[PDB]
Amino acid sequence: ACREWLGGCSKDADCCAHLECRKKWPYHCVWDATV
Repeated sequence: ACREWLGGCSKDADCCAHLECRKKWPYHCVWDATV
């Protein structure tokens, strides 16, 4: 359905959830910052 931690974010919101989009290509979802 969506990408999880270290998947492939297309949105900085969280792709799946509780995440953010890495600004480093290739963009993968990481745990926001210090969540």
